[PDB]
Amino acid sequence: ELIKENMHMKLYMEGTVNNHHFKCTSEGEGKPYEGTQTMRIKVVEGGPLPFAFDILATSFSRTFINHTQGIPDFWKQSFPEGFTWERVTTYEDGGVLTATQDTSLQDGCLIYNVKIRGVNFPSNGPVMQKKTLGWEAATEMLYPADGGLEGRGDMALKLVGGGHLICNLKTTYRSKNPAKNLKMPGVYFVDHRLERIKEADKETYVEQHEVAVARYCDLPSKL
Repeated sequence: ELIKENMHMKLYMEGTVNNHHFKCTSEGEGKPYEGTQTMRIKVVEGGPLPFAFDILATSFSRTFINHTQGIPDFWKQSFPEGFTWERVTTYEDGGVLTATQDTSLQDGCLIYNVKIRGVNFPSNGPVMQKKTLGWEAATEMLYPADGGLEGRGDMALKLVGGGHLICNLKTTYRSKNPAKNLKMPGVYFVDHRLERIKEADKETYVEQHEVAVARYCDLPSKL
């Protein structure tokens, strides 16, 4: 198909966090139908970054979600034309990271272009102090709205010394491919496990893995 059992990806990212401008690039592969992917990321401008790379983790891939139980795949269906997402992640200690993403498909490779802005991360907080240790697993809730698809869910950031810092993610997915052509779903969920596999040179190079599965709630129902 357009989306094969193996796919490669390329990414370009520019952003500014607390006044600090940077750029990243990356390349990866995955198995979109098994819901796995790996990305290898390099900071190419503004490095070393004065903030925890972890806050950028979710901005580097919706085509690699394994859809079970017959749930329509909002993302795989949007090709050839692809899709976009817009997100705001709000941290419980004041930090706000907004990101915009275009996903395209050209010459068989998925291309990601990302623009990011973070503001008000507190100076003595663990993001700017670089006292984080990656993300816990998480569940996302998805539902249709105003001609696109909305996601919601909290994530938990692990800290040095133990403990967690929580953020809430609000995401709008919009297909560039005309609505009538995609067969939407109702409410469903996607479980994610995003793990850092390697880093080098104070997070100038980072390798990430994600596995992701879309499913319904399996709990019995009285209705």
